[PDB]
Amino acid sequence: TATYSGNPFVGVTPWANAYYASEVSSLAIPSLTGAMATAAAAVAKVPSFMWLDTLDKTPLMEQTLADIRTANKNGGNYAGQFVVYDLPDRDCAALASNGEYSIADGGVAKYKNYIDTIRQIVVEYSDIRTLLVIEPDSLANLVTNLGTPKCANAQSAYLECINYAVTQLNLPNVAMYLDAGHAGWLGWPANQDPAAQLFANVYKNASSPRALRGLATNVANYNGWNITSPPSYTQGNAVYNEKLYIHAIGPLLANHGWSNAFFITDQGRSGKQPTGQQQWGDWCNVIGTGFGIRPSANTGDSLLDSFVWVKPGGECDGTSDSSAPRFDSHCALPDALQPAPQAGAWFQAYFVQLLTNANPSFL
Ligand SMILES: CO[C@@H]1O[C@H](CO)[C@@H](O[C@@H]2O[C@H](CO)[C@@H](S[C@@H]3O[C@H](CO)[C@@H](O[C@@H]4O[C@H](CO)[C@@H](O)[C@H](O)[C@H]4O)[C@H](O)[C@H]3O)[C@H](O)[C@H]2O)[C@H](O)[C@H]1O
Ligand SMILES: *[C@@H]1O[C@H](CO)[C@@H](O)[C@H](O)[C@H]1NC(C)=O
Ligand SMILES: *[C@@H]1O[C@H](CO)[C@@H](O)[C@H](O)[C@H]1NC(C)=O
Ligand SMILES: *[C@H]1O[C@H](CO)[C@@H](O)[C@H](O)[C@@H]1O
Ligand SMILES: *[C@H]1O[C@H](CO)[C@@H](O)[C@H](O)[C@@H]1O
Ligand SMILES: *[C@H]1O[C@H](CO)[C@@H](O)[C@H](O)[C@@H]1O
Ligand SMILES: *[C@H]1O[C@H](CO)[C@@H](O)[C@H](O)[C@@H]1O
Ligand SMILES: *[C@H]1O[C@H](CO)[C@@H](O)[C@H](O)[C@@H]1O
Ligand SMILES: *[C@H]1O[C@H](CO)[C@@H](O)[C@H](O)[C@@H]1O
Ligand SMILES: *[C@H]1O[C@H](CO)[C@@H](O)[C@H](O)[C@@H]1O
Repeated sequence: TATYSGNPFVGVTPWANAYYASEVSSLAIPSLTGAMATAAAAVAKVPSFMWLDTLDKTPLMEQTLADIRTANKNGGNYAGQFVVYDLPDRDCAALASNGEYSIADGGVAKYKNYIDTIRQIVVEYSDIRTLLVIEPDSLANLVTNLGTPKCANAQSAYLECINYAVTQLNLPNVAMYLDAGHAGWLGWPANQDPAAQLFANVYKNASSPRALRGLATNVANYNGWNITSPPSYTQGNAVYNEKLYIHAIGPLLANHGWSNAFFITDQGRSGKQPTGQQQWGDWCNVIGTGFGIRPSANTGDSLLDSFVWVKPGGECDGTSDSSAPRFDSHCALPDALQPAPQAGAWFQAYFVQLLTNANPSFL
């Protein structure tokens, strides 16, 4: 069993999965040449999280873990990185949810079934340290979007499902980080305490799971970790980067019963600041972005366990095709790169944008 004490990112090396590497090497590289083609090959070596966005994706988790075990037998000392993302009525505030399960149709029961598959894999592979991000774009909606019917009506289901997940996946080789939106979402002073209270309640309600290390921020977003100047779109919010956000909500977590909570922040698309966002709330395939700070535990900051790449750069946020199912108007805005494919599908021009504007640079 891959047990640990303190920062779960220390003493191991994040595994760069074959799934993403295949996308870059087979979907991106054949389209590139020279310096760009060579720089792209390097991107595939940067470890990023594998999303378990459907039940059909679970066999891929075992395969990935099987690969890691093989590597670790040869002294690899690698850790798996996955995202649990299949809540019923998922993305309640989104103008189009791609979730396969729905509350009305036995969604909660199907979610628990999904979690059971995952626990058995983790139990089977207890020898591998597994780092997980728990349900992005879920609890954050319950803080600011209860005005939206779907979100208000998904509350109990979200909390029950999240509870089942954190308790069932509370194992010695596991480290879970609950998604907590980002500075532009829950960072605003007015949302700080309410948000901190909800996360603290999830922790305590789950019997303070030892495997629940803390929270994940900026997942699939573009905020800078420590930028020194407030971009125009953050006007009014003193908390304009992720460092300020975790340092503001951290003590509040402690005030509400959850002490020793740490964080991980996505920087996979935070390399260029300011971004091309015309409005902070614009989240779909944002123009003017690049790969950011590389995954590492050497954060020079007490509260941040590690810089991570959760949302895999190159995989689309949503389609700009207005006739397509699940079309979200946010993906057709002037600050969104178009034309864009279905969410999760490979978006070549975006990968190229990210690679071109990368910092640290790959070229
Ligand atoms: C003004 O504040 C804003 O508030 C709104 C809430 O009303 C926030 O909007 C939300 O932003 C979220 C990101 O910050 C996105 S998440 C979005 O959808 C999913 C979940 O991350 C991602 O797609 C999935 O990607 C996986 C990996 O590529 C795939 O495996 C999977 O198949 C895909 O579905 C996508 O990349 C994300 O962009 C919410 O959708 C949105 O409502 C806003 O952030 C605040 O600023
Ligand atoms: C606590 O866990 C139970 C599990 O049945 C769940 O239904 C409930 O919503 C949770 N409460 C909170 C505040 O998370
Ligand atoms: C922000 O963090 C990165 C990585 O830790 C570091 O290289 C950079 O110097 C930091 N910038 C500031 C202003 O602290
Ligand atoms: C599990 O056990 C190992 C033994 O090496 C420890 O190093 C780890 O901290 C955890 O307690
Ligand atoms: C994980 O693996 C890397 C090699 O890529 C090491 O440098 C690190 O110390 C850890 O063993
Ligand atoms: C490797 O895997 C990626 C992701 O599924 C594919 O897009 C590619 O065609 C290859 O099978
Ligand atoms: C996909 O495959 C190519 C060629 O083998 C690599 O260069 C890249 O790093 C990724 O693994
Ligand atoms: C990307 O996928 C292709 C098949 O579509 C492979 O041939 C290649 O090695 C990489 O895995
Ligand atoms: C890689 O990107 C090129 C565009 O430069 C495409 O033509 C190709 O089909 C692949 O998507
Ligand atoms: C990038 O550079 C590599 C060698 O470093 C080449 O093999 C490739 O063709 C591209 O020019």
